[PDB]
Amino acid sequence: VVPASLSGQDVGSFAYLTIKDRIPQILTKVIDTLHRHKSEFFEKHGEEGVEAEKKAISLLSKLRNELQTDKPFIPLVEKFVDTDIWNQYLEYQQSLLNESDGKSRWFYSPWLLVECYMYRRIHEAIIQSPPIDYFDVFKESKEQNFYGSQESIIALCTHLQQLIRTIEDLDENQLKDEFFKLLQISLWGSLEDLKPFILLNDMEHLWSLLSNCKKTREKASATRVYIVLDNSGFELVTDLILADFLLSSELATEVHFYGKTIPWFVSATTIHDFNWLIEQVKHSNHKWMSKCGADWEEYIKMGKWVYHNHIFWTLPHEYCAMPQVAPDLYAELQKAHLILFKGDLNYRKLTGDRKWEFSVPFHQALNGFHPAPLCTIRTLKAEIQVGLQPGQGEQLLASEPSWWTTGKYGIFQYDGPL
Ligand SMILES: [Mg+2]
Repeated sequence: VVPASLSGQDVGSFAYLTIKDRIPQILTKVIDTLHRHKSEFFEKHGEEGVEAEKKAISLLSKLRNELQTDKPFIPLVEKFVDTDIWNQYLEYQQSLLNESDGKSRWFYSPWLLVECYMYRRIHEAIIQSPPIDYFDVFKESKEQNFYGSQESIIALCTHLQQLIRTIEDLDENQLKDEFFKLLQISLWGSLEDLKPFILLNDMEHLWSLLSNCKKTREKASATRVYIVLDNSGFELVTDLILADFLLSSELATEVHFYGKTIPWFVSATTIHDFNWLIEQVKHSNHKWMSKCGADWEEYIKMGKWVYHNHIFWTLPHEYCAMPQVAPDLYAELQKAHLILFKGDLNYRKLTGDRKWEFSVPFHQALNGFHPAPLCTIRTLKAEIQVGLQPGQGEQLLASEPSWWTTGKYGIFQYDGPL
């Protein structure tokens, strides 16, 4: 049995607040972005870039008004690789509603469906609008984040390369301390001052699993670490940096990355962001960024790093449906020795975005999804968190009602052996 989905039915919930005030703000910014790109669209495509820009804006304005007025969802129309799968899911989701529930709609349906539907409607508007059907309405924002974090990127790249020089000479506890440090940088995006906000910490399980694979690794056999990515800019750098350490420390022999097929939840990494960012680091004029960038493209060339694109990550489906909806992806995940899931949306999809009580075990919240040993590295931006000690979440709600939606708290929450 599984609890109800978080939704905008509870007018006191964060999902309500989010659908009511924040999703319209996202769409307005997107419309602004297309407006501000008029001149660029003209230079590159002539009058018809401008007509396409106006066409897309109208459609996104229609999409906003549906949200504002709680109109029922309509089917997806433009041909695309996941259009039919989407419509099947919508039909299935309507089937879950009884007569009294009416039709799937913005303020009634599961918050997870509501948000993923919205971004997929954004993408439909764009691909409906050639010749700008390539546009990434979030790319300007994602490139800005990279440019605004040059110092931290420089500092992290510098730290990593200093470490690489010495790495051979490290004691296994010294290596473990470096690994925990990089896991913490991967979580937060100073560490001693943030340590009180780690409310669940299974980093020891990550160490035990990986160091045993390393000790017992007989030659020509692989330790695969998969990273299911979240954001671009500095957050992706922290994940690239962690992956590099994983290889340089021989805790892994291959790292596999998964991103999003389409622009998603604003800042989430697509294949174009992944490649663009590694390019900028490689062709940086800073000594340690460039060396990192060269190493990373070299990793990709040798198959030590592999980037994967799969449609499932931009479907509305909970991860419990992956065996049936994307069996090839589940089968691939089963080749991992450890899967790291970054960020809040991955946590929501791993736990169904349901109203679990605080004490429910993570294993049970996963609702059958156990491809391989896995751990969610996540800052809390949603009203859901399982695996807590009794009274722990209750105490936080009483002391700061906002605690699990501000991104202030983080977890390393592991499912697997030991
Ligand atoms: Mg009905």
